[PDB]
Amino acid sequence: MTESFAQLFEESLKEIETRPGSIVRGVVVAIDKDVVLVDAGLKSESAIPAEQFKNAQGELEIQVGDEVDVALDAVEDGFGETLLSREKAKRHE
RNA sequence: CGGCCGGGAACUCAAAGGAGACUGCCAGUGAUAAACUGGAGGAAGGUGGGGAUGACGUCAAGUCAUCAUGGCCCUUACGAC
Ligand SMILES: [Mg+2]
Ligand SMILES: [Mg+2]
Ligand SMILES: [Mg+2]
Ligand SMILES: [Mg+2]
Ligand SMILES: [Mg+2]
Repeated sequence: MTESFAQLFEESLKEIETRPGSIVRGVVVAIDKDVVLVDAGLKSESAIPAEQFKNAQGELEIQVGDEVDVALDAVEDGFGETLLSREKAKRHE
């Protein structure tokens, strides 16, 4: 039963959403003082700067393993990076 | 009325050996950086101040009168009193 990658990939493509600007969920893989690694699972676990996750008091409410929601800008950048933005989701909200 | 004189190892000082200051800490900037700026502490803060220390080479630079030395010249003389 060599399940064809064609139909498996079709299943995957209907499983997710790929368009610029789309608000998509993600898993926060790691948190650092500088950037936060998030994963929407497209081509690369992206990294978003820290201030995008800070409140008026400059607090990183977000923790590791939390499911956050960021706006995908481009699925790729020429540098092998998915580009995600939290501030865009903030504007949407 | 003078450390002067008993006296004391407190203090200056005399040298000898050590401690200390390294962006070490904090904040911001910065390119997830090197570094920079500011602040605290500190006697001292960013090489703390100063000195000694002069790479490969250039100027056929200077010195045959410090010295040494290749050559050339004088030897009753350019030597010596
Ligand atoms: Mg200072
Ligand atoms: Mg030196
Ligand atoms: Mg000459
Ligand atoms: Mg000269
Ligand atoms: Mg001359």
